[PDB]
Amino acid sequence: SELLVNTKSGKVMGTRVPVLSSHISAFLGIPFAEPPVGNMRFRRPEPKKPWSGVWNASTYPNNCQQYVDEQFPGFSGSEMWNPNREMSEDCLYLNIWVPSPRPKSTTVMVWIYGGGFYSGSSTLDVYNGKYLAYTEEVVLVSLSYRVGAFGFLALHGSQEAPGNVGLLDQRMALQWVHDNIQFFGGDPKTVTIFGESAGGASVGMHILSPGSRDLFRRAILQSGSPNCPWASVSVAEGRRRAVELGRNLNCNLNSDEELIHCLREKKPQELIDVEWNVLPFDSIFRFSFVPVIDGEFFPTSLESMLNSGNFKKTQILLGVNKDEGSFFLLYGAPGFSKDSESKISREDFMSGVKLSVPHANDLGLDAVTLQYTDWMDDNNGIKNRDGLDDIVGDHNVICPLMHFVNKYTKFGNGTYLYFFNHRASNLVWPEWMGVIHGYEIEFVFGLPLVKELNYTAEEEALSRRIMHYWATFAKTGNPNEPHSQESKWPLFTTKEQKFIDLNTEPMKVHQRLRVQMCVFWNQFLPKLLNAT
Ligand SMILES: *[C@@H]1O[C@H](CO)[C@@H](O)[C@H](O)[C@H]1NC(C)=O
Ligand SMILES: *[C@@H]1O[C@H](CO)[C@@H](O)[C@H](O)[C@H]1NC(C)=O
Ligand SMILES: C[C@@H](c1cccc(O)c1)N(C)C
Repeated sequence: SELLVNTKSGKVMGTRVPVLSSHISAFLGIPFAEPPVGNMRFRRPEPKKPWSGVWNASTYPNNCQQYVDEQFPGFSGSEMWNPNREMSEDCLYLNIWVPSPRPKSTTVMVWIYGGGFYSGSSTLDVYNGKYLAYTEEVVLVSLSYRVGAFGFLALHGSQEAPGNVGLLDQRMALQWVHDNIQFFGGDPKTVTIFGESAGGASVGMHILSPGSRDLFRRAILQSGSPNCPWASVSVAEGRRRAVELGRNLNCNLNSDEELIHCLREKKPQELIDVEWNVLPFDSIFRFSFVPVIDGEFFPTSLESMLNSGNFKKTQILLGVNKDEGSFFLLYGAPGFSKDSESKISREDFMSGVKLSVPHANDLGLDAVTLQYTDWMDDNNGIKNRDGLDDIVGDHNVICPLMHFVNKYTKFGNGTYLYFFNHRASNLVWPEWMGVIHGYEIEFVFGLPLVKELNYTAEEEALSRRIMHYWATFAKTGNPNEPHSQESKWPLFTTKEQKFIDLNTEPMKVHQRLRVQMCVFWNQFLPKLLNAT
């Protein structure tokens, strides 16, 4: 039966789901690792022991343990990201949407969700891959991994909690796709891993990690790169935060074994309840447990790797949104409210730049402010607000990505860059947040197609363009149709620096995406902070 597939791990029973008045197969909740429960907490992922009998892969699995967002109870704009499945440490599973009839060897796309490495679920609605699988005729796989301390606590040196296990969970899923996607009609030699936010950063991290390069063909990163200031930490920092977490639950801190044991005896929600008390600074866009530069998963500093071309060469398709910062200021910076225009004062503006650039000393905070302030109108609430919005976005998403892309292209086999700047017509967040972090996702997964979602005709059009770009890129290594009569997406070159818009208007090509502010963020401020 089309809904029955035999994989090296065992047989699997899927289900037929309806999609835009048609149907495709869906194998939901396939296990790709042994449940990281019990003494395996913090440990590296172990291969899911094969099973005999048919596995019911007709419904979604549990979502890993994670901090749920209760900032706006009932608000759909914030809960569409909260887990919609019973949380559980036993969450390592993957989902595959398969066209019908089943292909024989089509392009495959594995999706890695975002969430600041402390949250994320493959079962969210905007992550439903039936529309993409169906529309572009591709086998869509969305994996999952351990977020938070559960997947990132890092006591370097120990084998019980080495760290980066979350990324290992990911790789394990990628290996399972390499080894079995063929039985689902997928071409294991044409897998394109794509993610957003922490997911995009992850993608870049597999491109950098030798132990992963061999497991995928192409790569797509959205609103995030491996070198983002929040994506990784040093073993030292990671260790420090581990102890702090332990100290928060009154753990014996005499040895790693003493500490690790204590953390394993704590219920999941106990670690979650104090997770945020470990950060080193009062800051915005910073998460407790994230990938550490251990020397293993990451041979050396991400920068030297980038500089020495020590990374998988291939084609990549990445980009950012116009208002990345807005979401983190609403949640932490003083002055922003979900229900107001959030006009910011010079007092609060300053406080924002403080939270935004946590590692900066006074001179640094000064440089930033000077660089993002209209002194001919230093008291404009809208300016102070948007300026702050920009700061959070450039520093944390746009500029780090631009560094990456600039460093990669110099060794890559093709680079395509996009600047997504269309605000959905159905967005329920305040107008001031603009093109919000993670809202390009819905167009990538073609939600504008299903009418009951209330998108505009053009928005549906946009979705389809994107979906095709992504798919066509995954299949070929280029987002463009071989011979076409409509708009070429220029290749990004270290010389031209060309890039494109992604909105409901006629796409237009541009150059040097936010160079100005990124020469400051990537080249100046660093020098500044180091000299001082
Ligand atoms: C799992 O499969 C069983 C029969 O094999 C089916 O009745 C059930 O709906 C599926 N998922 C559920 C409800 O747990
Ligand atoms: C990609 O690699 C192929 C073969 O190695 C080469 O012919 C082509 O010019 C490369 N393209 C880019 C953009 O580097
Ligand atoms: C909170 C989170 C987020 C919020 C909204 C959409 C996303 O994809 C991710 N950041 C921190 C990674």
